[PDB]
Order: sequence, then structure tokens, then C-alpha cells
Amino acid sequence: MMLTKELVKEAREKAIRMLEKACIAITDEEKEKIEVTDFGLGVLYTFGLEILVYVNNERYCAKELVMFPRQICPEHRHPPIGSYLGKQETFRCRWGEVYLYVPGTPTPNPRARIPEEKKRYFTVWHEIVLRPGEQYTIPPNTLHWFQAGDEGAIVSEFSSQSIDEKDIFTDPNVKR
Amino acid sequence: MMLTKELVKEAREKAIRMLEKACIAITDEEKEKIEVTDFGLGVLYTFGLEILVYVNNERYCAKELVMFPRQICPEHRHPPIGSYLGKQETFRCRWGEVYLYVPGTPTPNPRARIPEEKKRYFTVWHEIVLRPGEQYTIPPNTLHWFQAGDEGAIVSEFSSQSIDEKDIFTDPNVKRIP
Ligand SMILES: [Mn+2]
Ligand SMILES: [Mn+2]
Repeated sequence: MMLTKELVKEAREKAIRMLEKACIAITDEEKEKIEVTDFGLGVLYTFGLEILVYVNNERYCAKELVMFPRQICPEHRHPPIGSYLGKQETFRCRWGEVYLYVPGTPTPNPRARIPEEKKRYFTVWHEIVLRPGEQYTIPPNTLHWFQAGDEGAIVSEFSSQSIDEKDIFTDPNVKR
Repeated sequence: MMLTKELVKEAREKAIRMLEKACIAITDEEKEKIEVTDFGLGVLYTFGLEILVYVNNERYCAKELVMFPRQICPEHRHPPIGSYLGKQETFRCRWGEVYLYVPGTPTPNPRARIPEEKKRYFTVWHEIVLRPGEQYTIPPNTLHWFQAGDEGAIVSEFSSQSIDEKDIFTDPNVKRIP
């Protein structure tokens, strides 16, 4: 299965509707530029993310992450690059709910549900549940992953410079 | 007149309602912590701002600025501090509309309406109108001010580290720290 132009358009339209439902104004030019990634894994609705970048420069970045129901962001970390410390980010759930996993003691009875054969590539299990208004901050170079709840989620990212191409994923099949 | 605890509570409640109308979730703990400033000028509803800080650290900052109808943020700039370049910020109008003024050729027929006797302390007049979804970025140490439209405005800030206490205002009557 492959990320086609038709799948991308469908995903953009779904994400645009979710943003509208959450009352988040988006320009026509931004609507066209929403990034759709299946992380190269060919199952967008299982592993994938729809991203609106508000601003990204050498000094700060802000994005809106849209997630369809139970969409999963595969495990990654944002490493130092040259003398750049690496991206630190704060997430704020805006709508729906998200299950975020970071290093720490495994939480019993985690909310996330991962395909059995992909569990090997999820290694952190300390759970943070974020509902609308709630936040959490990930230091640079820290492993993390997240899955939206059964209605999906919109999660804001506020961070230092983003360099998506340099992110390191646990799953060696991922191409960002 | 001075900013009392009752005036602060009233302003917080109004700003909370405006956030709810814009569907922006805020926690009970954030409701108590919204900053209300009249910039020390004693006319909150003319000059003033209601601020929710989402995050502010050495590496980045994000805030929600709530503005009542025609509330004005007095002219200031975010200067370098030591070796810190100074705050760069991007504004994004979320709701309502805002009239932002930056250095440049004065725009004829500006939308803003400033009290006659305070005009002397507004020195930049190049107009940027932001409606919901629209953004503008102010480089560090750049003079700027803004006024909300007749329905008010909610404006997001995304920026490098914020150090409000170091901001320099054109109006010498302003005290940022209440
Ligand atoms: Mn991340
Ligand atoms: Mn400013």
C-alpha cells in the first residue's frame, strides 16, 4: 500500500474538517500545505500524522498536529544536530485526546493499542494522557510516541527549531 | 483608576468567556492565572491585555493574547538583553481582528483609533491588519503596537524566550509589572 495523491487529498480534507470542528481558522494557502505522512509504512490510518506548520525558523516553531482516530506517531526522538541541542517541544492537546508515551516506569493498563507485530518498535511505556488544555514537555533527544483516542485528537506543538529530516525512529522501516 | 482584585477578576472572567467562544480549552488552574495588565495607565478597557502563557522557557514561548473590543497594547519593543538577541515573535490572529503597527511608511486612513492625547506615544504607523488565520513576524528590538477591532481579538504569540520585564515602552507612564 502506498501514499497516493488521492489518499493525501482525502487525508487533508479530513484534517481540515477536524480543524474546522475545533474552530481553528486556517487559510486557503495553509489548507493546501497540510503535510500528510504515513512515515513510509503504507498504513496511513494506523501509522500517520497530518501537520499544519504555523511557523518554523532557527529560533522557534509552532505546529498543529491532527490525528485521526487511533492514528499512531511511531517512536522517535529529536537529536542534537551539529551544535544545535536538538528540538525540545511542548504539546498541548486542543481537541479529543492523545496517549503520549515517554521514558519511565511502564504504566499498567496503557490506553494505546499497537499492532502486535509492531510492538517491538515501541520501547517507552510511561503514559501521559492529554485531554483538551493539558500539556507535557519532552526534552531534546528523548524517545516518545503517541496515539490518538477513538475520536482522534488535535495537539499543538510549541518548540525550538524543527528539523524533521533528522529525527531518529526506532522502527527501521520508517522513512519520515 | 488603579487595578483592583475585583477589576482583575472581572477582566479574567470576560477573557475566559472570549476563549470559550473561540472554542479554546483552558484548564481551571490556567483560568486563575490569566494575566490582566492595564500597563499602569489606569484605563484597562482602553490600554490593556489579558494573557494566557502556554509555555515560556530559554528556548521558546507561546501565549494567547485576549483583547477586549478596541483594547490597545501600547508601543514597545523587545530588546537584546546581554548576549540574548531579544525576543522575535510571530502573531497569528485566531478570532476577531487586530490592527498591528510596525516601522515603515505610515499607512493612510489607519483602522486604529487612539486617544488624542496619547498619540504622541505611538510612533510607528505602518499598518498590518490580521484577520483569523493570518500571521505576521516582528524581528527583535522592533517598535510595535496593536489594537483589537470592534469585536475584540484573540491573537496567538509564538516566539523565542519572553522577558516581559525588559520590554521598553515609548510611553514613559507605562509600568508593565503591576
Ligand atoms: Mn516529537
Ligand atoms: Mn511584542
